Amino acid sequence: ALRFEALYPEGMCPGWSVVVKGKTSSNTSMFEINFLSHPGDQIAFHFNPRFASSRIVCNSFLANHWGKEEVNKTFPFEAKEPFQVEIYSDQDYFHIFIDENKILQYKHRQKQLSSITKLQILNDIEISSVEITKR
Amino acid sequence: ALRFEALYPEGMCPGWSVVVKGKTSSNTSMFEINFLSHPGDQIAFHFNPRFASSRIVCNSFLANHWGKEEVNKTFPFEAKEPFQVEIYSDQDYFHIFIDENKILQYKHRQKQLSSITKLQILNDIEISSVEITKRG
Ligand SMILES: OC[C@H]1O[C@@H](O[C@H]2[C@H](O)[C@@H](O)[C@@H](O)O[C@@H]2CO)[C@H](O)[C@@H](O)[C@H]1O
Ligand SMILES: OC[C@H]1O[C@@H](O[C@H]2[C@H](O)[C@@H](O)[C@@H](O)O[C@@H]2CO)[C@H](O)[C@@H](O)[C@H]1O
Repeated sequence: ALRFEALYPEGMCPGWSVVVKGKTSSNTSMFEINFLSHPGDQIAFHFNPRFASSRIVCNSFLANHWGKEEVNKTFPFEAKEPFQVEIYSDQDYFHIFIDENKILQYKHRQKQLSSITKLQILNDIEISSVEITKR
Repeated sequence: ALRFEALYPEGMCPGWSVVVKGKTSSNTSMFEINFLSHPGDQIAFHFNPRFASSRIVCNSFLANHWGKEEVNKTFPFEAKEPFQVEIYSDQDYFHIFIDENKILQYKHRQKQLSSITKLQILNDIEISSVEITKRG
């Protein structure tokens, strides 16, 4: 279910950095980190580490359907072991860092950056910290 | 207006540290940091620096009534100047540190800490950062 949500109406894109620390409960579940645009909560960016299969699916949900999946096969995560994820964004991409190592970048599909006012965290993650900072 | 809101349904009290950084605009404005419990969006802790008077007003909005006001003498903020507020909870108090200096403690009036799941930031504060961390 939902583990955390934040709302910043002045827009957390571009230029804001989101740092999430925690660990998973099980070895075979999953969690996701979504950036939602206002109003109507389309998903500007969806970040979904899958531990049962050890891949990272990244996608967007605009206007009623997912787009093309962007997948990363090397899993920097490890079940029940603390991790750090940093998601940042500039004019052109979302930038991803795990345990301080850059893992991927994801080019904007939702072009209305200022509409991205929400953050939510779902399912199998025990949260120890969420930090949101302007860069 | 609402500047920022966060929700942690597992309950962010006690043993969590909230750190807010930003600055205000006017020498005569105010902002508030509220901790809200469910049901009813009750305000277990309301932290309200008023710059027009240079006092910090804390209170609770429980069962749809403001309580007794706990007013703080010292006023560490300076309008237009960046500041840091940290609010930490233990089993007994909300502890307030401004710019790393401890300033006041506030006795829990909402006794069901587990039900405190929402943080709210309102009005004249330009936020540069918000950090929510378990036990410091
Ligand atoms: O693209 C992210 C979403 O994927 C959905 O599952 C996909 C799956 O990745 C794919 O292999 C195939 O099975 O189609 C499924 C549905 O499109 C998830 O269900 C969804 O939660 C997102 O993660
Ligand atoms: O106690 C916190 C609330 O105070 C309200 O204003 C008070 C004010 O402090 C006092 O001087 C008196 O006049 O009663 C007012 C209404 O209770 C604020 O309006 C409210 O936002 C809280 O800050």
